[PDB]
Amino acid sequence: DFNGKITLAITGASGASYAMRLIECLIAANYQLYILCSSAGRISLDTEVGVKIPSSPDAASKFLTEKYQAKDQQITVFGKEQWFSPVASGSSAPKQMVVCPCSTGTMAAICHGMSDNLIERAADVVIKERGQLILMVRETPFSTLHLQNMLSLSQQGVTIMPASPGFYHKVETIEDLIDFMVGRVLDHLGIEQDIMPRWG
Amino acid sequence: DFNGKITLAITGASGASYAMRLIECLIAANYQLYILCSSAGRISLDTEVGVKIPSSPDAASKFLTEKYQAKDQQITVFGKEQWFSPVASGSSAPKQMVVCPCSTGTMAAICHGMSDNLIERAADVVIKERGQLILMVRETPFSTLHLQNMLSLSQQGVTIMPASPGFYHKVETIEDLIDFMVGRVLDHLGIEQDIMPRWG
Amino acid sequence: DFNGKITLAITGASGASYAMRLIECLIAANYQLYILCSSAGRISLDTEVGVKIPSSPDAASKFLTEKYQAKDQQITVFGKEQWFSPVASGSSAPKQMVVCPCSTGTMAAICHGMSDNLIERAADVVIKERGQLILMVRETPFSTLHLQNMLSLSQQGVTIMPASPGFYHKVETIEDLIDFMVGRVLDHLGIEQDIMPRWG
Amino acid sequence: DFNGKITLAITGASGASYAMRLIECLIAANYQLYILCSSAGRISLDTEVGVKIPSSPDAASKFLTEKYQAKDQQITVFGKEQWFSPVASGSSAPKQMVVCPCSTGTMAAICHGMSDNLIERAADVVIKERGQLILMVRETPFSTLHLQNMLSLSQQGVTIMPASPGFYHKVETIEDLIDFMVGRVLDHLGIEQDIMPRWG
Amino acid sequence: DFNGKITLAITGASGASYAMRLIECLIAANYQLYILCSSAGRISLDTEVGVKIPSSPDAASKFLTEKYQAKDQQITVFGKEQWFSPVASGSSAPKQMVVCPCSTGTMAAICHGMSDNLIERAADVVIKERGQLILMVRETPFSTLHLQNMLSLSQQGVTIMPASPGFYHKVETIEDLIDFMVGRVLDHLGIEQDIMPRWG
Amino acid sequence: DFNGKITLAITGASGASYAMRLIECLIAANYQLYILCSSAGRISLDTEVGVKIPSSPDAASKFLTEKYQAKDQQITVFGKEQWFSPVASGSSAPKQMVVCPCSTGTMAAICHGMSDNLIERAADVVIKERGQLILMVRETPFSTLHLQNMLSLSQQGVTIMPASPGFYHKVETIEDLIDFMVGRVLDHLGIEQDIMPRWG
Amino acid sequence: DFNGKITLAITGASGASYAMRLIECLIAANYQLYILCSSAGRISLDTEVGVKIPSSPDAASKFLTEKYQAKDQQITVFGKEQWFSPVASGSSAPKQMVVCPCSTGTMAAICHGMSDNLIERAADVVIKERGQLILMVRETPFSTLHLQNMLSLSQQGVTIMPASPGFYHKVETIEDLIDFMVGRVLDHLGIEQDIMPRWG
Amino acid sequence: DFNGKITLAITGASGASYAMRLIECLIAANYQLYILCSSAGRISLDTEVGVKIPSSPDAASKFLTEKYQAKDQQITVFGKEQWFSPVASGSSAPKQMVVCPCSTGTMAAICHGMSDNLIERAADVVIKERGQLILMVRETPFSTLHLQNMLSLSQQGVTIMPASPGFYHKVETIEDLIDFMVGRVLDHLGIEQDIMPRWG
Amino acid sequence: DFNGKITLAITGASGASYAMRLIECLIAANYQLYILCSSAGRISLDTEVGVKIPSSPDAASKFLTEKYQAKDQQITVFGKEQWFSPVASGSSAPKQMVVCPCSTGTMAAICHGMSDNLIERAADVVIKERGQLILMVRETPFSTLHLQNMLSLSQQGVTIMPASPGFYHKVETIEDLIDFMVGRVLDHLGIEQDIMPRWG
Amino acid sequence: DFNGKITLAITGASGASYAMRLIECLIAANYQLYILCSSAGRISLDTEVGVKIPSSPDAASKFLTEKYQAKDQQITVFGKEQWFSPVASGSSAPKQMVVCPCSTGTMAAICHGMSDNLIERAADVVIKERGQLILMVRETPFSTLHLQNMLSLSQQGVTIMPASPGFYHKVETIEDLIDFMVGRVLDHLGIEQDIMPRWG
Repeated sequence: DFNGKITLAITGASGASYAMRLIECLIAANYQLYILCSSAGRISLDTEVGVKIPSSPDAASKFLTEKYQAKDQQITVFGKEQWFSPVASGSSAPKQMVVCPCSTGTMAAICHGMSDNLIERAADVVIKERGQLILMVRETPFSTLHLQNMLSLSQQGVTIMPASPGFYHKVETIEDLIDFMVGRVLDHLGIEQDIMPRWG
Repeated sequence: DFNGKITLAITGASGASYAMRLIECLIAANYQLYILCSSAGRISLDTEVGVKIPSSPDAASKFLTEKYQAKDQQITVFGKEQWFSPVASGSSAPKQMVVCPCSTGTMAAICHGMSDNLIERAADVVIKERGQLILMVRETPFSTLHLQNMLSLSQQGVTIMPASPGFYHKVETIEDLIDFMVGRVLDHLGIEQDIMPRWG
Repeated sequence: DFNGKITLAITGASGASYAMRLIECLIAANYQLYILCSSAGRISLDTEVGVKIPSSPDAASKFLTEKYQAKDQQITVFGKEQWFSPVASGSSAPKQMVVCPCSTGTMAAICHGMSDNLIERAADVVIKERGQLILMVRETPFSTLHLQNMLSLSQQGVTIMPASPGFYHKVETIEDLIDFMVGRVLDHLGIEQDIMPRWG
Repeated sequence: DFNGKITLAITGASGASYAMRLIECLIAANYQLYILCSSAGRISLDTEVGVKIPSSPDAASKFLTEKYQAKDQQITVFGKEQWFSPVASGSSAPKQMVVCPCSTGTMAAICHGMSDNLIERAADVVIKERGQLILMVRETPFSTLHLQNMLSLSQQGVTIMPASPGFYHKVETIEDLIDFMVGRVLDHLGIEQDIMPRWG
Repeated sequence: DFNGKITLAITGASGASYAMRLIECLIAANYQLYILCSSAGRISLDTEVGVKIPSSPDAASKFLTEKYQAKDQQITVFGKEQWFSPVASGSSAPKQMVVCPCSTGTMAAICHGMSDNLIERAADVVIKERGQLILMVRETPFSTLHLQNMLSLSQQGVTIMPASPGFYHKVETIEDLIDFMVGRVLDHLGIEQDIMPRWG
Repeated sequence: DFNGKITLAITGASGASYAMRLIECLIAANYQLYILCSSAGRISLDTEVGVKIPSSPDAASKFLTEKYQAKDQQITVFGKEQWFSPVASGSSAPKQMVVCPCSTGTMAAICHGMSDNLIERAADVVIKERGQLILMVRETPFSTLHLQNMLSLSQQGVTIMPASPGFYHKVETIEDLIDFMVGRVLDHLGIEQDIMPRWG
Repeated sequence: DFNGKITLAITGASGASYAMRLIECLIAANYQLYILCSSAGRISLDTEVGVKIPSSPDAASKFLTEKYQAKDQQITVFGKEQWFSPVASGSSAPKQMVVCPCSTGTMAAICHGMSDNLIERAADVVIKERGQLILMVRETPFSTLHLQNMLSLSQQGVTIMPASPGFYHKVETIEDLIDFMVGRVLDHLGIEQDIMPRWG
Repeated sequence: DFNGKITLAITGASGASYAMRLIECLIAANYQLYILCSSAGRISLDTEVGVKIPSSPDAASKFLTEKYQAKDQQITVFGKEQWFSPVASGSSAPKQMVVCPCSTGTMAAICHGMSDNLIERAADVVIKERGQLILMVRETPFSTLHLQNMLSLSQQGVTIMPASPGFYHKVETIEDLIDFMVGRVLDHLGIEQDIMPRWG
Repeated sequence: DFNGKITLAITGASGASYAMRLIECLIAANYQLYILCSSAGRISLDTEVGVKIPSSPDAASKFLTEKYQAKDQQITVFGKEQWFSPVASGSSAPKQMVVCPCSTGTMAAICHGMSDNLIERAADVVIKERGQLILMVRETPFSTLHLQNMLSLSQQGVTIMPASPGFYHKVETIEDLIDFMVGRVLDHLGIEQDIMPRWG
Repeated sequence: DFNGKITLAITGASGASYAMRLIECLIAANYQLYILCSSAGRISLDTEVGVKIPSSPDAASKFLTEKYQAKDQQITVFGKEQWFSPVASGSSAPKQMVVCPCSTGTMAAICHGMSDNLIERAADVVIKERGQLILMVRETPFSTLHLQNMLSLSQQGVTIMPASPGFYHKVETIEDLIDFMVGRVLDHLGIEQDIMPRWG
């Protein structure tokens, strides 16, 4: 008895911390998560935050389940070519999906409809079902070609959310900046920011 | 005998720290600066970082000169409607200009050619002279209309550089993230990153 | 314990009566209102309907509160440059906003992302959050440039609702025509037309 | 010896009163009128204002002639498929045509060149002769597709005049609002507003 | 008993002399003028040609009336926010308007429909009434964004007339070059060049 | 040992004086010039400024060499169909070319890639090599079709520089206006304005 | 044993003679014809050339069969709403269709995919099967909207063939002008012009 | 004392008879004509109708003057490169110009702004002055590229009038078909069809 | 009794050898050729391969006939302004045309519909008849404007075939590279590569 | 102490010889090279020119170093998924990159921002840093879709340089044709052609 199901995709764009905080807040918000991680996403998590997700999808699910202390079936990891997954079909796919962080190469593939891996096929499905797809892009600067990619998607209802946190405080901390972006994701997903737990 | 002249514009987009670090690095790089600050830019600097720029352009120049310990004529502040300034003419305007941070409302005015204040007129001049204009946008998400604004400018040679720093370290610090963006500005300006001084 | 929060903006386009009836119906529907009025909006209200809104935002809130007999905190007026207001941030801004009536100059500024006053910044925020923005345009004829403005916004999900009431009765009255437009606003906002009170 | 010839088309868009006042003012201005009324236009006139135009074009001409007390040949009604009419040819068609009110379905047909009835063929002719076609649209809101229709026509020189009267008075009356729109039609047609007669 | 009414707007684009000669020729042609001058327009007139227009609209009207020796009511100056002026309404606005000279920032505002001052609202009105608006642009070079602005307006029937006089003589004089542009304005307005008086 | 090589093209657009002053300043700046003159360019030079360029390219080179007192090989004129010239090849063509003045017919041919004479082929070459092409257009008004031509070229990196000099002085002289445009050309070419010699 | 099957549609555009000569030449070329005639097409044939096609499709087939002396099954007329006809299906429809003459209203319907009668559905079918559709337009002038219609179709492979015969002779005759257009149709259909029989 | 001045251009598109009838009707209507004929136009007139226009512009003027019995100065022929002609300047050029007939190659040059001969420069001038240019195109079929050419011009206010006469009679004659097109030209020029003289 | 008729055009783009090999293979394939050569095409043939085509079209036909040993009427050369040629009419023009090699200036003229010489008129004819036009472009790099030219033509069915031979062998020879391109032309023309004769 | 750093990418498009000559000339010009080779690039080098690059990046660097006799660190090969390479970051990536030869599939991926291998990520980086990317395309013909790809990139500043060498000599050799293209690459890179060594 979860409050919703969300697809979470993690790519390699140097914003692993955002992804990890997102998952924590979504677990606390009592949502069911289907988690997809690219090759580069996995390696980013290790390098940036020391989280070593097993490549085996079963052992990966168990791993995140214990990390975050999640409920039975609350977290399921699917593999990069596991095309039988619920996220690959209009029928069983969550109506909300976040790509956090999102590389411009993945964003481009999504823009053009390439569907060369599970992340890209899941996004394609959310778009054809007129669901809610949030791409938390992490790249700078933005070339002309990537703005044309972004513009396309945006016109088609996808939320382009660059990881560009504001500095709203007098002494800013890395936790404020991560939460700035994560609370705005939750805001877009319709989930209350009051459920976000303490960092300490 | 400075190495170059650059126009620096500061708007209110919650990224004051980036602007302050930029100025420091540009002073250290031995460039001449012409500094423009919007109303909201001034108030942002006070709130976010406790820098209280006098509104008087003369007293403002002196103020930043002492703050950063700059050379005679190294820093000159111009006022929001001082249309006689060197930045308002093709003849005397620096060929490089950075807007750091850049609100989307200022970016929109620049995109459409509005020139309603000195920041917008200076940008307009850099664009017609086919100079180098770098807009360090700080906003999220990016609406469709603002991506169309960004795309226009980008197609016209303006560098759209969202303030989206990468997390390249194992324990990230607010100084790494500021420098991530500032070193990339300097990279685009053709200035060596080796001149950036210590934070302590 | 209100049923919702809505932003109401009033510009000068000669349709003050529509705005005044809207507010009445929204108060009766038990919504919380954040009210923005441009310079020309204020002067329009005086000329067209003899409503003299104090320019002071506090005294303006009190004034409308007594006029319409609203609940504590049910009506708050914000000032044209009060950038700290809840409507200027994605986090705290109502997800529904109506501009009633809407000048084409304000509509143009919104279309292009100009954000030169609080009305324009509030609209910009509703659009980037993919909220519901209803512009009740009052202008005729519609130039080519203003149709391109309207078309842009419409494509981006904004409801362009010209103040073009139908004549559905045998003896039409000015109250029928105002309500024609106001009931259609309420229809779009998802509020029941049965709550609209008697004119007498 | 009339001052001009104008084509007047009436569709069903709930603005019959505007059409009836227009005809009165044009008769008083001493113009020759060729009147076209769609099926829905006829039924609108009955419902909204109790004017029962005979479907027979001859008896319809006589009827309006007596209603408005017009001069011999001052008013001629043509039928929905009478393709031999002067309005269906470049040679004999008035150079000014007003569609009052104008449904969006008729406007769409005109935009796309469909010419499926006499109204649409007459408009097509005014457009190819680079005459003056005024469409007094009565619809709200304006969908995206209908703004693209409007924009096309406007770019091609057609005057899109939504029936969106302004409230310029202290106690507005239904007669002021009708005249607001009708005087603006006359303004566009180059006819003096001083000839508009009293309502009483 | 004047031959016509024209709106004349003067902006700051360094072409004050053209404006002053235009007014002289239009007075001599016996037209009624409504004159609008921006802030920068006023300061340009002082600097470039020593004409010090009082900012008070009444004293400004009187001033130009005596300067040029014009007939009662032949010249009326309106103020930058006097929104009750005849030029701000479709009903009473001249069907011909010249902006001489025209800054690109004003041209941009007109292109996008901004209407932030009386000049921009007057232009907006001429465009929606399908009048004749002549923009005598004075700027070089023309950026890409400003050509897109110009192209829009031109497509919408506005005459883009850069102040680019030809050198048609063997010894050219500053008076020949001013008249080159002014006679071409008069040519577009349908006024005879034979009425232009002697410079001496 | 010249400081650079530039291609200079002269067309018939009534701005011969600008061309003649340009050449003088470029000779003084110690650049090597390759000069192209159209049929109408030659006749313009005679009529407007009494410079009678021999049509023979050899005698034309000698002629300008003596006129301006240039160094051996400093000035070479090529003929309208001499397709073996260095300006007709990517390999040997200067990377900077100015068309001064530039007719709209030549500009159109350049925009569309027509290459029907040497001027048009030289421009085509500068554009494909991504060199610097400056078109000093002299025409007014600018039709819609010519703005589309200009816009194309501008988007493709060509500097559209209408001959629209500003009036920056209190008593303007024809020499100030010529230099206004010529100093701005030199500004774009990266050549110091301090080298421009006295007129007397 | 015919050489091919062609669909022939006749609309009302005042070019009945062309249609009648086409049919004659196609019968002589030994093609099988499926003939469609609109309401206005039928009336045009009577008025312009005294050919009174019965509205009954069976009696119409017999009628044309005797007129032109055609072979059993060589000519079959289908009715305006007979949706079971072979021309309404991809499977059984001729791959070549000519609309001769073609009204702009029919052309518009075809351009937009309206399929409101058999002519329009047959054309729609030829286009989706990537067959050969030839529209012999007869209209002048061509409005902007109708050129956009024509351009669309042309881009999509439809042959826009205005009935604009050339005057290639010294004494031109109405028969030369009809044949000019008909021989060019046959040229496009791949049928030899040598089979066209004598007029006398 | 003529009623107007018109520019008439004749190209080679096989419609010489139309041109010759036009001139006759315009002479009878008492207009002043400036006549331009291309190389191919001249040869077309000889071949198609036995009119041998001398290539010398003076002897050509005299020739047409006697042919049509025109008044002193009523007909003046200008030569293909006589750039001093009144039709080559905004100041002295007729505001109405007809190209009859018009080749698609000339139309293309006009569309793109090429101005390679006097016909093309005259058209360019009418377009920049926002005059009335009527192109009586004679070509079939219309390729895609030529419809894009036509569409451009049409959007820019040029009347594309293919030589596609209707068959409005029971026995059509070559004179009816020529007049069909010529009366429609006169209709567009605002000249009464009653002045067209007898053929016999 | 030839197998087909093809139009071959040779321009100056430094690829004369390709043209000469093409002709040889087409003669061997037993096709009838109509050969067009521009001014620059002729000079290219002399310089690059020592083939001196007489400018006289009759002597040129005879010359190529003997060179290649062709059959009576197998090769006919037409002159650059011989407008009576079969290639200038829809009726008699080959349905296949190759421009080998093709300059970008000729390609541009074809793209825009200029038809200023016989090559350009022949191409225009193949395009309007929806024939097969193959442009073997020889230019590098490809500017933006020339890619827009190429893209247009390609979209309109023209085969853009840059002369970019592949290196498919271990020791490549100039004959392999010529044939690479020529066999691909023949492939597109539907002619068997087995008929290509030995080089020796 | 090299003169510059360049990224060289080799794909499979049958132009291996060009790549090998490029490397030689760049080594001789004393530039530092970072070399990327696709799977198909490697196999092309073996087949076409017998160069067997080891797939191991270290052994590949050593191999090319000895082949060309390069200086320590002068040549470094990176592997197809080695994402830590200097070419994958804005900070350390050469500002000049050549893809020689370039397949259309790689070009398409670059156009759309796909970044699926190191070549595509390196190009993406040069484009976002507004560096110099030269694509030496080798393909014929160019489909419509690939011209749209090329056009995009070109508009965004990428140099599309088809491998289309000119035949500038009397007896052409395969070495002349390779150098034609390689000298033009060096020309674009700003490197002197005088440093290119002898083939023998």
